[PDB]
Amino acid sequence: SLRIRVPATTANLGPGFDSCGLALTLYLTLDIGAEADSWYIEHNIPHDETNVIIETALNLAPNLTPHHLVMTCDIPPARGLGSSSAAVVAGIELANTLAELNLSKEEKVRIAAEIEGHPDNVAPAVLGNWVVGAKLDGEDFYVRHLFPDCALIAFIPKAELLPDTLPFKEAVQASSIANVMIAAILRNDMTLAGEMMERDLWPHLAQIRDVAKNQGAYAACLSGAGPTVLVFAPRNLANKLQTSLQTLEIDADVLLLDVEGSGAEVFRE
Amino acid sequence: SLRIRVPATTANLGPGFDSCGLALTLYLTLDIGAEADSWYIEHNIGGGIPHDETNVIIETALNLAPNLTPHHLVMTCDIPPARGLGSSSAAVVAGIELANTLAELNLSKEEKVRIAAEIEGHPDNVAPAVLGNWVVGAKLDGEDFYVRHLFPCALIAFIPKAELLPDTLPFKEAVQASSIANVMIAAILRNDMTLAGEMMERDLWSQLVPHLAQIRDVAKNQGAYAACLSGAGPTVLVFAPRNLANKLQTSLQTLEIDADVLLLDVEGSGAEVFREG
Amino acid sequence: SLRIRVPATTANLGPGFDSCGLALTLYLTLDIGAEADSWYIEHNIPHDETNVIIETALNLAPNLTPHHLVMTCDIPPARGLGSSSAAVVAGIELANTLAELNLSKEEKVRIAAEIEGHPDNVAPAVLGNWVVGAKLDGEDFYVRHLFPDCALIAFIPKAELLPDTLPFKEAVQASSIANVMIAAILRNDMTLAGEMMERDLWPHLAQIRDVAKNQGAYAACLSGAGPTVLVFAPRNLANKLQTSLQTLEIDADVLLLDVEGSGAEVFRE
Amino acid sequence: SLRIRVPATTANLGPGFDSCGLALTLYLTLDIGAEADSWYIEHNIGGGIPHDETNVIIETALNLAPNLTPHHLVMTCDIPPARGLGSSSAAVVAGIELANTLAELNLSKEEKVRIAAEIEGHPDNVAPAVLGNWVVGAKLDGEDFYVRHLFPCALIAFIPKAELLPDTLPFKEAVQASSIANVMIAAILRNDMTLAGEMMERDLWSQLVPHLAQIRDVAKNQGAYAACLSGAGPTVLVFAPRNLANKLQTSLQTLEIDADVLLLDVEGSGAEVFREG
Repeated sequence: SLRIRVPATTANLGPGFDSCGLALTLYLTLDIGAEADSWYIEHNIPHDETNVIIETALNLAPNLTPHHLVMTCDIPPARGLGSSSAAVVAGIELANTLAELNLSKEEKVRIAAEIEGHPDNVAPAVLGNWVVGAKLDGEDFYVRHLFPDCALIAFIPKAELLPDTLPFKEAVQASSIANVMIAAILRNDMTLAGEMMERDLWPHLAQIRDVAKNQGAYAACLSGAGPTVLVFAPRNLANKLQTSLQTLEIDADVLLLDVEGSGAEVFRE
Repeated sequence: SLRIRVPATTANLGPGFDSCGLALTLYLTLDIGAEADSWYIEHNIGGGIPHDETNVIIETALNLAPNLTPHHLVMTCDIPPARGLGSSSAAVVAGIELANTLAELNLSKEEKVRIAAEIEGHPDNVAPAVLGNWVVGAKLDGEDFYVRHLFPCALIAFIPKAELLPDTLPFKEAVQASSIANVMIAAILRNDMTLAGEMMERDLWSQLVPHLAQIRDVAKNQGAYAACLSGAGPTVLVFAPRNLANKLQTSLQTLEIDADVLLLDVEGSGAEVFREG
Repeated sequence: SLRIRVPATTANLGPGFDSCGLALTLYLTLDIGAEADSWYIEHNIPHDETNVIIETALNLAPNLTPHHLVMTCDIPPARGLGSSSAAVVAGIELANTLAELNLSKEEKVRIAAEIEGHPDNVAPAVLGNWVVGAKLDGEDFYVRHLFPDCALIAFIPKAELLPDTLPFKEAVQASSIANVMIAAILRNDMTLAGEMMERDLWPHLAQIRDVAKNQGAYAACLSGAGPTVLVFAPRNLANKLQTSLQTLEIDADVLLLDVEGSGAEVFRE
Repeated sequence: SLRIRVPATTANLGPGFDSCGLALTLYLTLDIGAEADSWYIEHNIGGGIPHDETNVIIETALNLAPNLTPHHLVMTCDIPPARGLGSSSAAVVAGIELANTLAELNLSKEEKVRIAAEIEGHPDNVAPAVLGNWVVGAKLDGEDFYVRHLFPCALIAFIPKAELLPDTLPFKEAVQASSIANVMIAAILRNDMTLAGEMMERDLWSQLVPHLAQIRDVAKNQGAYAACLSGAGPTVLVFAPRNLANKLQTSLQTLEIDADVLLLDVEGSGAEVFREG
């Protein structure tokens, strides 16, 4: 059967607020069954046409023949890991395929960003790897790059229970930190990048940072708006940082992740 | 004799305000002479550029090394003062190199940048003046962080005469201006100078301004990337593929704008201290 | 209908002989029709099961239900632009899809390289963009990178009508030129890279070089084993180099090409 | 006083034969004294390292500047001679810097590399000694081409005592060895030091060799990238993530191999000439 797989994404990377996004090896995967009188989705969030994926697909191609689907998703909802981004992207993939739109990837990002308000999760979800973006009156501009080899450790706690202006000088400083972070990543200088990443001028964070940084992690920052914390580290520290973070006795899932090099895929299994 | 050479720089590259800057092939050259009763600099730069201890170079030098023995010096400088090409910042860097050499401070490049940025209040002329090439920087009360990258490009400078004479930003505006500089930096590193040039032309954060659209039209219609004010102005820089440099100079010279049209390259080397006959 | 698109590739890039390959915006595209008693392919090279695509697919999945297909290919055969590579890759795509193998891309390259003897065309054809490869007793090792933005001009003449050892010192020099070429490309230093590219130590070339280099092209080298010549240039020179090369009155197609960022794709149109 | 400092280098990185090399945090330091009747270098380096005009540094200097006035000099050097860490090449570079400074030749970095490579017969110690960091080079009868990149890494050096004491290749073998260095270079630039380290360990083109497998087993089983001969040997270098440096040193010291186990870093700066008190 036709399958659609879309990865988690972390947006912001600290000072890259609303600009940088990175795709991760955690996935929303769909499995398309036969045609039918109505939309349904077998899963473990609406099971019918009201589901984001379907509303999105129907927005692109209103006349899609309904289908039954099966959905598996190891991206936790409302946790800053691009669940919602991944669902919207899947919906774009659904329609592109069933109605044979043959959309360019540049097109799928434009559509996704417009739906979402912001391009920072959806561009990497479509394109894979690391995407540096901007929305300037009307259009998206983005550049894709290959993130340096490193390990990621996702400290994923439970879902959350719940400025107008900025002084010129502080705005400037915030932009230049993002600037240096980006230049540093592009030099494979993960030490300096990590140090910029933790200076986000725009809970448990200080703890996870103290622990990870003291063993040689590059950085620990909020993924998107949170509450998951992402640790960037040398590979040889991945297992040991996981173990060390698990000791904190906080109620959380501690995962080993990589950068997902490929974006949304449609394939048969 | 002992010589100190420091390059011109163009700062505030696109929305890289107080962040991005680029060293250029114009130079402040000092030739250090004999010890003496007091400081003198021989030069013919004109304007109100002093020849004594009040010259920026010397005050900067004495600020790092108060107890220095004075010298006579000879100065060549084809970086026009107050023209947006980092004349002021080259002089500060030159004073740092003077003190560092004559008082044997053995400062690292890192310390020299830190020191020059503290003096100037921003890092984006001084870091490329010390480090060469293209520097992305941040001065964050306390310290300086910077990355040096290779800029891909020739530059055509409209250099006019010296000029005769925002408190707060909406959050969203600041976020957006940041994202444009981010994209500019990322694009440069794909060698996508077309996209970079497009980002570089947005401001978001003088005499040649009313001719900017016209300079753009002409330059970009032949394949130039962008035309921008250099730093705070008033010089305008046109960024262009290297193969286009000569023909772009000639072409822009036909506009008969009141400015010298000069061809500059990216200068890869920062400030140097060396012996030459 | 399900479509498969696979790009042209240039291998060698001079001193990167048997190691570097780059995907280009010229394509072999397949269009899969309904099932049938036998394989057939409508095209403008075998029309039946003997076709490379089909022999390859059947090698992966011997039990594929036969199909009718339509094939469009603007890659010229036997011209050093990876026609044959592209057909083999298409065949891999065919089987992966029809028999639902869900092969990883790493797998498709391994399979393709094994069929071909060498990984230098097939890896970029699968992976897209620029691939630096090696075959070391048993396995492939390759790294993908993003080739610097530039324009390509393919001087494509007609099909061709038709050492054991190397002194230590010359071998070393050849490797170090490739080394410097690669380091240069990775610094976005296309001037130095082009100058290394033209020093390949392992007809019409000298002419095309004199013409292209004298206007500011980075380089002109044989694509694969030839006879097409590829010119690498600043973008603003693309149109004018095309026009200038067309004046040579040689019997050739002069094309404007880009680096294809994406590898083989399977999609509906 | 006038000082010249030049770093150690490890060349022949993987199959980057006569091509790839890397500057390291060990130094040859010269302190230049008064003009004199003849050359003398004060030092306690041992071996047959001369103190007069026959010392490599001085012969190199006189070869660029025959008419130089002699000086007395003081030499500190913690790069062990003939140990595969570019002792010889640091001395040649130091002589170039001496002549360039005392005869005011004002040679560019490019010319200094060209000159040092011509003297040594290969560029892969001397280019990183001049340029710093990691240099990929080619010496192609006539000229030199090189690219400087940032190496990602700490190094653990097994430095033993000085050692007590192919004409042609099958085409296919040469092509393959080239492809391995190509991959090594490409992998380094993805920050994939695991893959790089794997390529770096293949030869294709002394005293510590029989312990190499053992050093590998131990180092790589804790997360090191690779263990290789440095240049022609005899020192062995272990390449490892920086966070592992200290614990790797300690760990490798338990093998009780007859060699000093030293911790080195990548040195970013090439040869420097500077004043210090």
